[PDB]
Amino acid sequence: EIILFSGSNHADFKAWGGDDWPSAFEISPKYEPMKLDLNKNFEIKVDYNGADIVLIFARWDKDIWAQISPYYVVDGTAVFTKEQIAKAYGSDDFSGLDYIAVKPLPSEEGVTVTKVSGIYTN
Ligand SMILES: OC[C@H]1O[C@@H](O)[C@H](O)[C@@H](O)[C@@H]1O[C@@H]1O[C@H](CO[C@H]2OC[C@@H](O)[C@H](O)[C@H]2O)[C@@H](O[C@@H]2O[C@H](CO[C@H]3OC[C@@H](O)[C@H](O)[C@H]3O)[C@@H](O[C@@H]3O[C@H](CO[C@H]4OC[C@@H](O)[C@H](O)[C@H]4O)[C@@H](O)[C@H](O)[C@H]3O)[C@H](O)[C@H]2O)[C@H](O)[C@H]1O
Repeated sequence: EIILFSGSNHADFKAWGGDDWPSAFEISPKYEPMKLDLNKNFEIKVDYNGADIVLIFARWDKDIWAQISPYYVVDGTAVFTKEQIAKAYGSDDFSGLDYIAVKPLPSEEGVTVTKVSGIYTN
């Protein structure tokens, strides 16, 4: 396991159509370091409470916005697989990738995220 975040980030988000869709967690891998190696086979797990969430990968210059629903949710932990991300992204090659974020879908009380990690698979 590789920990990308633990703590408690809250994000509020009532509706699309406004100016800001905020992240409960996000990183910009062109600038910020991360131990997670996207060329290996991986899963991303997020511990959370509240609104349903999506995982986003985005590349600003191909206009790519891969947006993924959890593979499953048990015990307040969401799981996202490489295979899912790839399918949404168009490809399993992530060179050029600009943006990874965990975002809530529209709701009244928002979402709280306590942990974000990645796991390597065989
Ligand atoms: O190159 C610009 C890029 O540079 C960065 O520096 C900047 O930080 C980025 O913000 C910016 O990219 C633009 O980001 C916004 C969202 O920005 C948020 O996330 C990134 C953060 O950096 C920033 O701080 C945040 O505020 C994008 O707009 C959002 O796009 C998504 C996804 O949809 C877009 O891409 C996929 C394509 O298929 C779509 O056609 C395209 O719009 C939207 O999410 C979708 O929302 C709809 C419902 O909303 C729609 O219907 C209702 C209407 O009122 C609303 O206006 C409509 O959009 C859902 O059905 C989908 O499920 C969901 O995916 C967001 O709504 C939209 O705000 C820019 O597109 C991106 O260029």
